[PDB]
Amino acid sequence: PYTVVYFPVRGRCAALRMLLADQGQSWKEEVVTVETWQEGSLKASCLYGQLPKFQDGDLTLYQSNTILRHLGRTLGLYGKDQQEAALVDMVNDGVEDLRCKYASLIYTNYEAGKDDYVKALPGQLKPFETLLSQNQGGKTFIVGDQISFADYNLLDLLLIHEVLAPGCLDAFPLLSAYVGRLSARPKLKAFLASPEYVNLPINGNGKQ
Amino acid sequence: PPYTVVYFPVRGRCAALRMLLADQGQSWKEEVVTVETWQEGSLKASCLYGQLPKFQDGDLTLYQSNTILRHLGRTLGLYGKDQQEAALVDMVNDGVEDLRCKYASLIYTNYEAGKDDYVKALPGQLKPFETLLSQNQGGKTFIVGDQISFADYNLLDLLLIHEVLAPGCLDAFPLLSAYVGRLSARPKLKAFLASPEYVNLPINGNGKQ
Ligand SMILES: N[C@@H](CCC(=O)N[C@@H](CS)C(=O)NCC(=O)O)C(=O)O
Ligand SMILES: N[C@@H](CCC(=O)N[C@@H](CS)C(=O)NCC(=O)O)C(=O)O
Ligand SMILES: O=[N+]([O-])c1ccc(SCCCCCCO)c2nonc12
Ligand SMILES: O=[N+]([O-])c1ccc(SCCCCCCO)c2nonc12
Repeated sequence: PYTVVYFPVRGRCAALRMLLADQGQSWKEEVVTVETWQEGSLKASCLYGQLPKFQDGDLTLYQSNTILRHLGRTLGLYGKDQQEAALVDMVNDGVEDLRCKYASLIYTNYEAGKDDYVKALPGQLKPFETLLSQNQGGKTFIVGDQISFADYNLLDLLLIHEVLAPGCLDAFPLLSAYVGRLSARPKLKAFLASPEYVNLPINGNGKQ
Repeated sequence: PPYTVVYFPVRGRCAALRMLLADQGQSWKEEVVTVETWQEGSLKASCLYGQLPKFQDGDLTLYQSNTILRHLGRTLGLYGKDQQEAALVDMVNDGVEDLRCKYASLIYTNYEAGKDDYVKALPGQLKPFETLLSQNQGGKTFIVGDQISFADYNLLDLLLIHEVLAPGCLDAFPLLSAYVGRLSARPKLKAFLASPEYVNLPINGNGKQ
């Protein structure tokens, strides 16, 4: 069984939660309040002084993308071969890059930086549209014909950007259809509709 | 060679993967991209995320430095002995990437104003890797398990460039210090690090270090 240790926010656990839900995996949520975190003891015990912390039986992991890659590896969501595995990494690293830019905006420069960020957004999303266009016309997944951890990470990136800049996918038919298609997967649909997801803020500072 | 590295004339985000290839006795081609060629725009427009490095393994074209590291890691058997070790290797590399991003931000956006604060924060940033070494065979081997991983090469570069930025930063970290000496002494890697191919490239693209 799995345990997710995190703040009461979607943030960097959103993608891995979607993965677990869609894959019909059970997990426990250990919700850490800001007050508990500010006490200091849990933070000091964390490898890089940060969350998420993740438990897979006796194995304890840190780093959101390590968790995603671990679940991808152990559950067979990492491409069909080494070639696809490399492409999956390439997508995920791209998602991470834009997530970092997004987080920087949200937490450090929302008011002054939003206009420039949204203006630059089309150019940041186009690589993912291009990737879909080059994989079976964008009719399946981001890499190959089976779902990967990168799909869940990209899906979250796209969902949070729809909130930040409504209509940001309108120019991108493959990304638009991809979001709708993945979101309609029965277990994922149910999770995305649940208060467990809906009633958490996207970020920790009330900005989105 | 089956491998091609496409990059600016700098060490930067290719240093670790080059060390990996050299230490593993692999052949590769270097394709150098000048400031002018980059400013022209055509190569940049053709890159997936508009950035370098670009890497070729036969007809497989990759972008993203850590994607290249993981690809070489998997293919050359530098990704742990099993699934659990693979996760630990990823955990290390993600930590290295996190600090590398902070390093790059200092170098390229805020060197003069940010250096003092960065160097003050540095011991707290390096400590986790010392901790990991201490919990793995007393720090006498590698960062994860008893065989070298792509994370070792990435960590090694991170440590080398930080010793240039903050001389003596590893004085506080005996295991990290010995680790750098040990890995740097690996014969193929030692030869590569001493070679014009490595030495005559700057660490960064703006002449800061
Ligand atoms: N590279 C890390 C970063 C994790 C991170 O930024 N953690 C934040 C929340 S998403 C945190 O624990 N902030 C609290 C702190 O640093 O004190 C990952 O992917 O997990
Ligand atoms: N996430 C990327 C970052 C790549 C990157 O920041 N590339 C820089 C050189 S290291 C670049 O191409 N800058 C030129 C530009 O953006 O025009 C990776 O790991 O490869
Ligand atoms: O992915 N992030 O950069 C990130 C996620 C979540 C949060 S919310 C964490 C709330 C706990 C309070 C401590 C904030 O440093 C972040 N705060 O600064 N960067 C954050
Ligand atoms: O890893 N980096 O963030 C990074 C590496 C190398 C460089 S140097 C690239 C030189 C090309 C610049 C050409 C000027 O139009 C970085 N510049 O900004 N971030 C950089």
